[PDB]
Amino acid sequence: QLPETILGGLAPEEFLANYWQKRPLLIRQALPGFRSPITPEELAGLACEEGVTARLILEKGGAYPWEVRYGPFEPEDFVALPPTHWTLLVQEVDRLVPEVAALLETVRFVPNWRLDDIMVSYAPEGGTVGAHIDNYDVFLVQAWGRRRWQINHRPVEREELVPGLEVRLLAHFEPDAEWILEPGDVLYLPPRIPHYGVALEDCMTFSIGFRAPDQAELAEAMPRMAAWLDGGRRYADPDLTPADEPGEITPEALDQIQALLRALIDDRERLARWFGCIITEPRRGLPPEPPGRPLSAKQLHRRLQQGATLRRNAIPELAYVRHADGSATLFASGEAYELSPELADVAPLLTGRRPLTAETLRPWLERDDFLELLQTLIHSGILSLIPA
Amino acid sequence: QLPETILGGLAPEEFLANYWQKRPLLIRQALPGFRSPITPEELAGLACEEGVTARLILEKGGAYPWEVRYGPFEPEDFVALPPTHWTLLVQEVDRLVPEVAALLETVRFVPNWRLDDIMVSYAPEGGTVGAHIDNYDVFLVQAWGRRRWQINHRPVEREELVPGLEVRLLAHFEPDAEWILEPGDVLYLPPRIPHYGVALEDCMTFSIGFRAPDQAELAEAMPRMAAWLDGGRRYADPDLTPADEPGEITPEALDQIQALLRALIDDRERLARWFGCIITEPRRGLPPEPPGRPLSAKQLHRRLQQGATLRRNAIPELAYVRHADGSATLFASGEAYELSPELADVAPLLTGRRPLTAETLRPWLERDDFLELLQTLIHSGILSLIPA
Ligand SMILES: O=C(O)CNC(=O)c1nc(Cl)c2ccccc2c1O
Ligand SMILES: O=C(O)CNC(=O)c1nc(Cl)c2ccccc2c1O
Ligand SMILES: [Mn+2]
Repeated sequence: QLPETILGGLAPEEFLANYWQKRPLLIRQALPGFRSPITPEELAGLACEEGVTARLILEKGGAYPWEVRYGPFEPEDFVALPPTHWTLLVQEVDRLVPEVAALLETVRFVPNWRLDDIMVSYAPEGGTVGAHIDNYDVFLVQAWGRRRWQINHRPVEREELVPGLEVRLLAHFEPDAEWILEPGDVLYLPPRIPHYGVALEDCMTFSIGFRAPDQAELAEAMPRMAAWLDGGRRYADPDLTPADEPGEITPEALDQIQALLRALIDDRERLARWFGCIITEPRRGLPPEPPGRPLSAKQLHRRLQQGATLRRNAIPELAYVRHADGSATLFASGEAYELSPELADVAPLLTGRRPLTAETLRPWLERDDFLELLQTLIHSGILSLIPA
Repeated sequence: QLPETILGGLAPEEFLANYWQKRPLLIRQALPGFRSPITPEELAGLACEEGVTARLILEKGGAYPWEVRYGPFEPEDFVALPPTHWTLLVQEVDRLVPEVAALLETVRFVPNWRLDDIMVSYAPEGGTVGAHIDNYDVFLVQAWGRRRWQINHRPVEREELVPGLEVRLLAHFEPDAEWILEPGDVLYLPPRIPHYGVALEDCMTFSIGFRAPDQAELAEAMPRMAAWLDGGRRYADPDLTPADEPGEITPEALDQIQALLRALIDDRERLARWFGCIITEPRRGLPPEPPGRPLSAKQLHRRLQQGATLRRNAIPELAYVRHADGSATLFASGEAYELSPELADVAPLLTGRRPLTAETLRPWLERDDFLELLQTLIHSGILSLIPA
């Protein structure tokens, strides 16, 4: 009961060509009839569950203006809140609530790894986070109540911030466009577009967020390259001449260091595996949860061909890569699974849009090595087995 | 007390040309009349200190064959050891005992960053660590007693080890050369030469060890690069097309990822800083230590003119690089200190083999910029101030 995409009457090819990472776009009634599958009471319910990232922001009513209280929480923390001018933000709700993750099937024109999470916000009247920017694309989805969004179509290069407030707040903000959003309305913002939303009543917002790695993150992820190396090439200086100045890291020495790192980076087989892992790795505290009990290959096959379904639990943490051999590597929550060329074409399937069923899986379902793979993915918590 | 180099009759030019990282060399009486500056009980005392890396290896007479016991120890651990066939090994003794670090100024024809540490080992009769190979250059300095070294001139491409011992022991070892070393004798081995050293009496050996980073290590030190990025360039796909298969990490995407990483390696000044910091960073758990009291620039200047000398506490952790604009960066125990072009020539001096006196520092002492630098270097325990 959800449309093929979140773009209304706009085709993805046209949207990507004229708006993606360029300029904001206001889709009216992207999701006709869409109401939040989760309620404010349930959201506050998730905010208490351990391993969850949650923030409470009060523009006023706290000890000081713009106070930020962090999770985890206790049930008592919420009842003693002012009637208005606060807001609750919970991250990776798509990981916790399958019904929310369903929404993620409307943004499959973007590749999986560019997907991050769906954070859900609740806010009584007047609740806000304040005028701010983000370094990532976002689909702002109204799921309850109404929100007044003010934005500036001009992206900001330098972030002029308010001092000492422990929340990224824009000192000077000049809106050129104001909008009132009802449930089903969708506001797309490219990176660095300043936006200021305010709740006109008890409302909820679903923020579909994307991710783009900067150099700093990629550098921090590089120690994982060591996993596939087995040491690798070693610095060698057999043609060493006596050091004029022993403390000098010579230009010839820096040359060889550059060479060693390049050979590392320029190996595409090696680089693909590294990136596939570090980009699907869980970013916060919610890894995949293994099932209750073990499951035999024959039982899976049986249960599967009786109409059972396989569900993807974390699409943003699901990706793959093809190699020159015809082989492929599958990526699920930071881990790599090697696929022979015989199996290489299940990767597009398991990570793609298509429903996982007996009909859909018929081609490989009688191969032993393919059932072992499903068994592994089910036991890891990557795929959930769903009865009919 | 010590010669200019550890090569005796040989010239640094010849050695590096004909032996360094190629052929083993036995230099007899390379250090004439050199006995160890510390005793086995002094060494046992070091092995008891917090943060030190020490090993106790019993070939026999232990709980089982080739038992290894790891420090830090306590004095009790040395009382009930067997009469024979065991060894104590302590790492980074040069950073603990100044008189041992004095040995390091016989190897200054090799650059500083290529130096690792001096490992001191004690053994009664028969004591050894077994036949093994090492991935690094080493000068094996006999500091007390007699030791019988057996080696083999052909390096090992693939090391076949004895299974499950917690010590890396060669299964097959056939020596084609043998010597018995007396105090002052020095044996140089290039990387991956199988050697087997057995003590013929109470023994002390000083292993001057070098370091050469492989690709695995460089990948591991990469996160430090994030210090200078302030974020860096971010991945961007404005001209993205609708994904035929959303789970695929496309070559176009991997190309941009490859570009973002190569930007870090190909910017030479920025790489020079990263490498300087990660190669002078302390390898293990021995933090450089401060002085008992703080010294003003005036005081520092005063004591220097009154005959005080500056001592380099850790030479292997001292280096510098010159930049294109005449500026330089001084590296010390993993920290980078920027030097203006006018001040860029103190770096050879501070890291070099010259003594650090009022005479040698005469041009620089008048500068406030230089004293300020010396203050922090003393403060952090890179340089120790000593009276005449
Ligand atoms: O040579 C002998 O059998 C007796 N010598 C020693 O026991 C002895 N051994 C060592 Cl390792 C040292 C080591 C340093 C200083 C003196 C030593 C010493 O008298
Ligand atoms: O104490 C005894 O009766 C026997 N002890 C030793 O023989 C012995 N004792 C000590 Cl404290 C050391 C201490 C350091 C190195 C060797 C030692 C050694 O062989
Ligand atoms: Mn935002």
